[PDB]
Amino acid sequence: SGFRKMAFPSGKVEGCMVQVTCGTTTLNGLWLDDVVYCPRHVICTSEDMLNPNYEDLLIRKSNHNFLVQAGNVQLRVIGHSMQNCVLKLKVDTANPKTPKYKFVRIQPGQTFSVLACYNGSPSGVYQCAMRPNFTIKGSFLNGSCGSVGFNIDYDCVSFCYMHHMELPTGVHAGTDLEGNFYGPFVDRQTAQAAGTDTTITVNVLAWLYAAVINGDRWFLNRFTTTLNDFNLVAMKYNYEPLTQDHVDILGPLSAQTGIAVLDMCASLKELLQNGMNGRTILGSALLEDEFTPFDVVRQCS
Amino acid sequence: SGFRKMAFPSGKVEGCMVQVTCGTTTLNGLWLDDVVYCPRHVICTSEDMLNPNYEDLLIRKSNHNFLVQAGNVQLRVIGHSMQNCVLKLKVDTANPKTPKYKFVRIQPGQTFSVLACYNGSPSGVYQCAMRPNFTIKGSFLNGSCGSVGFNIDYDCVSFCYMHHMELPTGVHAGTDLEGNFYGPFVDRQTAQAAGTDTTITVNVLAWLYAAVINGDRWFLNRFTTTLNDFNLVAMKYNYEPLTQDHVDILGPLSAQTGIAVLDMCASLKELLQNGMNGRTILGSALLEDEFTPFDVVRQCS
Ligand SMILES: *[C@@](O)(C(N)=O)[C@H](C[C@H]1CCNC1=O)NC(=O)[C@@H]1[C@@H]2[C@H](CN1C(=O)[C@@H](NC(=O)NC(C)(C)C)C(C)(C)C)C2(C)C
Ligand SMILES: *[C@@](O)(C(N)=O)[C@H](C[C@H]1CCNC1=O)NC(=O)[C@@H]1[C@@H]2[C@H](CN1C(=O)[C@@H](NC(=O)NC(C)(C)C)C(C)(C)C)C2(C)C
Ligand SMILES: [Cl-]
Ligand SMILES: [Cl-]
Ligand code: NA
Ligand code: NA
Ligand code: NA
Ligand code: NA
Repeated sequence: SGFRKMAFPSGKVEGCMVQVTCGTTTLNGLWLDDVVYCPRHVICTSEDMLNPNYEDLLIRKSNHNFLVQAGNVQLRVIGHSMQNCVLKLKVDTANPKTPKYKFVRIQPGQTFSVLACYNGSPSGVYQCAMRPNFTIKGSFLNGSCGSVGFNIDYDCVSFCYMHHMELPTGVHAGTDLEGNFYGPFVDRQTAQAAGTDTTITVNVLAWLYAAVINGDRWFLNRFTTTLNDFNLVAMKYNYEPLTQDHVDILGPLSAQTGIAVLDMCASLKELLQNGMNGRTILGSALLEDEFTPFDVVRQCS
Repeated sequence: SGFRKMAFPSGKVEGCMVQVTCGTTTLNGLWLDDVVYCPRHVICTSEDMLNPNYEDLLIRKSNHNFLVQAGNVQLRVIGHSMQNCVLKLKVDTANPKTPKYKFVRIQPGQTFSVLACYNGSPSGVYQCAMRPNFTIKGSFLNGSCGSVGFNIDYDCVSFCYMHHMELPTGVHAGTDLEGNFYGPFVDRQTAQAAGTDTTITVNVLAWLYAAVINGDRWFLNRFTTTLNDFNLVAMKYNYEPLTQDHVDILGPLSAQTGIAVLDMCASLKELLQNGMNGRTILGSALLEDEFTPFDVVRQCS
């Protein structure tokens, strides 16, 4: 049946993206009800961003400084406030294409679909994990700020990410829709380091079930281990500790394949000590850690 | 700025997906104007599919055998015809969410976004290449038939794939919207083999430019080669021959990075003869061949 990195359909989110412009600076906004959310550095010049004072910059702006465009339709801004690092523009018209939506803050390890946008126009959609060090390995050009990360539960859009900035080596940082950064980052153009990144162990295990579901069985061994013995080896290879909550959450996949989680931990223990000896798993020469159990159940059922 | 496998936003296509049911058998349809396109084996029982006679099966059906559902709204079928392996249901209502659309037949090597659907409901979106042997490495469960492949040019949806069936090892086959199979395949449940798959050389080269754009330079060498010398080595590793049309098409990327195509061919020649000596390129331990030049320009500009 096959296994691909797969994103949520982007339609409901597409109908929310607008272009916010303040002077020269123009980026993307999320239009929900009568509010446009965007990163607050839309009110900066290239120089302000080297060491901004957003409060100072925003007092100086009036409602009229803000050009919001939804297609060929302008939008009268009739208010503005700043929630942490996001800007909130009250507008005369409520968005008729506003879906049921929630704002959530995701945990490191959870995945989400990025709708990458330029000039308030949907360009493309891909899947990302929130890394342990609170970065994402996205793909963002200049103009992509405002682009959002989301998940869908049935009809409800769970917005969890808005893109702000890029760190050394094409890794990325942003906020929830409360305007709170993920990780210890600030919307200021000064040297900031990420913190070492770990491998999301529960996610690798989820992917090995995907592999088995799909007929890749070669790594399966006749052993189990204890959580304790497994975590002593994993710690050495910079894998996250596997908790009992991780085991419980892997339950469905264990049930779908009839392979106990501690048997699959036996397989992973061996792959870390020996590598793959020139062997692939779902076509990858590396262990893949950006598929959650919830992603695997979804796509393999 | 980063480099991810990225799909077109799926909104315009989302508004076209319906559920077609004939007896027990129910799959997805594409609703465009007053026509619903779906795979023709919707009129089969599990047993008919072992050796169908579609003409015989379809004569027996009347317009009323066909249940088309668009949300909670049924749709009066008022006609039916069969174009090769696709079924065309004329319906009383033209789809108001019908985008500008084209039907195109893609070449092996070209990429497209799959909108994977179950019960006429968009489930997820991913990117695929048409392989040299006219298969795709998709992810499709039972119920996914009718799901479509597309590209977007500005406002125009270029529909090129409709999913029919799965071959040995989670590879997939389908038709254009004329109902013509890609590859030598038939919509019948009997043993069929794929034909050996080659590596899309021009696509690997496109991806190496992506790598260089993104700061992965380690494989860059001080050599050029001739097309001829390169194709003599590539032929041995089951890489497609690189044509002058391939070189011409790589032009923009060569221009964006100031690396001649025959210099990058010098790099690739070395990677095939030596492998990567435990080195990654954009995080991959393998050479990636499912990004077209047109995909790389897009995402790296
Ligand atoms: C901005 O949001 C936009 N309108 O697109 C933009 C996003 C993209 C620029 C290129 N890649 C992107 O992700 N964000 C910025 O330009 C932010 C903005 C100003 C600097 N900045 C950056 O992303 C810089 N990174 C940076 O300073 N990194 C450190 C690790 C902090 C040194 C830049 C050098 C431009 C990529 C703020 C307000 C942070
Ligand atoms: C069908 O379109 C649907 N309603 O979902 C379905 C698609 C998915 C089944 C599982 N994976 C899919 O991609 N297609 C079929 O069931 C088609 C259908 C009947 C058999 N068939 C298959 O895909 C089979 N493959 C097959 O027979 N492969 C050979 C190489 C030809 C032996 C099956 C064994 C069910 C996966 C036709 C009309 C071909
Ligand atoms: Cl993928
Ligand atoms: Cl990817
Ligand atoms: Na103000
Ligand atoms: Na105000
Ligand atoms: Na008939
Ligand atoms: Na008829």
